[PDB]
Amino acid sequence: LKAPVVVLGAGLASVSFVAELRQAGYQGLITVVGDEAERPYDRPPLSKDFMAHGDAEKIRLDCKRAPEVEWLLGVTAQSFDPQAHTVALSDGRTLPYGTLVLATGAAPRALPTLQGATMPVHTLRTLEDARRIQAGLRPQSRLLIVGGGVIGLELAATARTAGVHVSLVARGPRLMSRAAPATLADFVARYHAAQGVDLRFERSVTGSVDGVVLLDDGTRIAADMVVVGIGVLANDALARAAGLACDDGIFVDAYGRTTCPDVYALGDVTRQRNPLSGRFERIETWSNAQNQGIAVARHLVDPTAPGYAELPWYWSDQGALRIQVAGLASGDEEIVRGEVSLDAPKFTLIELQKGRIVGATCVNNARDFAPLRRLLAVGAKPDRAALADPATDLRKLAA
Amino acid sequence: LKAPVVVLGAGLASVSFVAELRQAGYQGLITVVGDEAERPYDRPPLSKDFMAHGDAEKIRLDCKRAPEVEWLLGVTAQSFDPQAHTVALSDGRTLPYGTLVLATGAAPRALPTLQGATMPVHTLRTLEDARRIQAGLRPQSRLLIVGGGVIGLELAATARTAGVHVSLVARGPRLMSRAAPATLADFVARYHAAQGVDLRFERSVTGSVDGVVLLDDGTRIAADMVVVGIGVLANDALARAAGLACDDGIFVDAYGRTTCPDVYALGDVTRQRNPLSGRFERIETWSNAQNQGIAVARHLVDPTAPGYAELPWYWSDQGALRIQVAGLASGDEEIVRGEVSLDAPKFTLIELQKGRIVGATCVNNARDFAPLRRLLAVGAKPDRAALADPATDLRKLAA
Ligand SMILES: Cc1cc2nc3c(=O)[nH]c(=O)nc-3n(C[C@H](O)[C@H](O)[C@H](O)COP(=O)(O)OP(=O)(O)OC[C@H]3O[C@@H](n4cnc5c(N)ncnc54)[C@H](O)[C@@H]3O)c2cc1C
Ligand SMILES: Cc1cc2nc3c(=O)[nH]c(=O)nc-3n(C[C@H](O)[C@H](O)[C@H](O)COP(=O)(O)OP(=O)(O)OC[C@H]3O[C@@H](n4cnc5c(N)ncnc54)[C@H](O)[C@@H]3O)c2cc1C
Repeated sequence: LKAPVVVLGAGLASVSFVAELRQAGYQGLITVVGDEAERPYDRPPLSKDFMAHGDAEKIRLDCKRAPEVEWLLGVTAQSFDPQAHTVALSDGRTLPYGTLVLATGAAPRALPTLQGATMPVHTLRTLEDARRIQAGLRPQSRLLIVGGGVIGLELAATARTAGVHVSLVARGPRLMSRAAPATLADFVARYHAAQGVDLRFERSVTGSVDGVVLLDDGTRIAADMVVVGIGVLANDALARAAGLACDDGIFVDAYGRTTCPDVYALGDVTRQRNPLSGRFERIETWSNAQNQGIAVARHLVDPTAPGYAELPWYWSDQGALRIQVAGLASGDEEIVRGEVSLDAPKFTLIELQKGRIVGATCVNNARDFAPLRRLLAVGAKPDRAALADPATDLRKLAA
Repeated sequence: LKAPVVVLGAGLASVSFVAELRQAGYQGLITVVGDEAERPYDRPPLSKDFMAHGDAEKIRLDCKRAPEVEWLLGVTAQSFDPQAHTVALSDGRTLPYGTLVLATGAAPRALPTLQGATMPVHTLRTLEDARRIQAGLRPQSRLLIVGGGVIGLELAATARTAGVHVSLVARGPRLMSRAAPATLADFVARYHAAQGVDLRFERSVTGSVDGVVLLDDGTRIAADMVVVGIGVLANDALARAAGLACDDGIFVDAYGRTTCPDVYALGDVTRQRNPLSGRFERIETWSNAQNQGIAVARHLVDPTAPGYAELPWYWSDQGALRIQVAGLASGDEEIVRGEVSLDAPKFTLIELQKGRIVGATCVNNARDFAPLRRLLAVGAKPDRAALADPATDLRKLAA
């Protein structure tokens, strides 16, 4: 940890990192470069309460635990010179660094077939996106969502609640194909269909003509607006130009180190080891952004601290469904606690592999999620009869 | 480049690296730790001329361009401490380093279903392997090869030439599924079948009982020996224990840097960027081992030198077929020069993507391979009619 510290990106990973540096005792310079001209803010409400109620001051991140930080907002880092230890800024200035931290996140993938579209086509990543989408969302408007991931599904629910007609097109046979058990994905499709969402599976957008979208089955969908939610690409251009190892994401170890000396990376921009699968993955969760940022900062200030070691997990609020998912989506067995029903959904899934818990899902059952994450952390092998038995208290079992 | 240099592994990548360091002007200490008790040697003849003629002194690597290097042969590096800058050796000694280079290659994957086998089951990676296989290869013996990659196919040809009966089982629908155009793979299967190889596609080994192997179709194959050739796994255990980013291979950039300061890696043990596909891959070719080793050494001694930048290519000698393959296995078009026939095989394949050459194959046509690799290097977009026209001289076109 050499002063001064420069962080590129001012999202959740960056804020969490700089707050931890200060909390851990580092008092040297910290400068954060953020290309969006916005007080740092959290993204999950953009698909939900913000989309619905429109108050950005309710979604700002608290920078109080990060005192004495200069935030250069509305400024883009254009390049860095890892030999000179400098960063070049879009406003003409240069910053020196002892330690450089890349926390530039990821940007939505565009749909090549809609490139020359002449109807409103947005992605949903920023406050500016959400404001723009919000302003086109009249009741009885027709919204088409492309992609079956959680963001599109979160927006789908918010739109329906407002009285918007929603169609959703996904190229695969199921929703949430990334990091969700099949049982959950099937149920989530059932729920949204019952709420009026017109689901089209195994279809792709082939193009569009004057307010209508075309599909690979040769059919059409007309809509007042398309929101594309087909995943994101790491914002790793600076790393790539400077010679760091990247592949849709900057490779880092558990200390956040890149292959370039004195340059670290964290958050959505990184490809990192998933301790459960043992494979490198770009882990794009809110918990990762915060916890990896904290872990990397902690180890920078105190090198005796361990590397980042958390197992991955996320939540997704989709209307009446409060979904929580931890670990791997499947193993050699799934245990289902409770009934899987649209009549007051509440259930828990437990994925095991050779008797060890490797994943868990709670739907409207937050009480069980915390003890399951603890059991998951230690690779617990509880009695599967007890795990199934609804009499069993998961909290107590977690001892 | 801080002295002293320690290299772990004494295979082709290591030898090529240390020879380049010396050639480039570095005169400080170099110590190489090699777990095999063998004068450093080249592996390709093990499936061919060595298997057939048995003279290991014809396959030693020339260490002459690497003067003043201490080679610790028959010694295993057990761990390294990247803070202390030391390596712990199996013989009880410790080596200090300024710069550590991991060139530990890869080891054959074992077949879990043959774990408790009670018939001879070998892999083919080392001189010791080849000697052992050689000694069980009587004419009219029955050899079963598991896996359809090039090493097994090279051995298949060598065995047939000696009068051994050969069966080969591959779990997929084709041979050489890794980095070979389908047209080549189909032809290679045709050739080996015509030479007497009993090919079984889309079958897996489920186990074995008293001299007989069992398959997932419920059938049996009896053999005097099984040689397993189902791919390799990076020897990255030391890197993993020391906290480097690894995933069946140590991630490096074009300078050979790992995520750990003063530790580099090269050769079969690395996952690196393929400039043609733009993705990270473990590139397990002879040309990579030598050329990546040379590039990393060159840049260590002279930091103004460029990073490793070669496009991947390999050859495979399979009996009457002298196969050479460069670049990607497919694009949006394949041009075929010459006829694809078992009657004196000679042909060239050219893979293009948006008019640019992205890959090439020559079978018994080495004359065309060198100009194709040059065209491939610069992303040439030659007239496809000329590329097809056999009147065309590829060498001259390469201007
Ligand atoms: C609509 C929406 C809904 C979500 N809901 C959920 C959810 O239900 N659950 C969940 O787990 N997660 C959800 N997420 C939240 C999410 O996971 C976090 O926002 C994210 O993981 C934070 O990662 P980050 O800080 O690394 O990246 P980012 O938030 O993307 O921050 C990176 C910042 O760096 C900026 N930047 C990039 N390049 C440069 C440069 N050269 N110079 C300066 N600045 C640059 C970027 O523009 C960006 O502002 C949702 C996200 C969105 C968009
Ligand atoms: C049978 C066979 C046929 C082949 N034919 C072809 C071919 O037709 N074309 C082609 O392109 N390639 C072929 N290859 C050749 C090949 O590609 C090269 O051998 C390989 O790519 C060299 O890479 P390397 O130097 O990085 O690794 P290696 O050759 O594996 O060298 C690594 C060495 O490090 C040692 N080591 C590992 N861990 C430790 C430790 N902790 N301490 C000390 N030492 C350690 C290993 O045991 C090994 O000796 C063939 C290989 C084989 C085995």
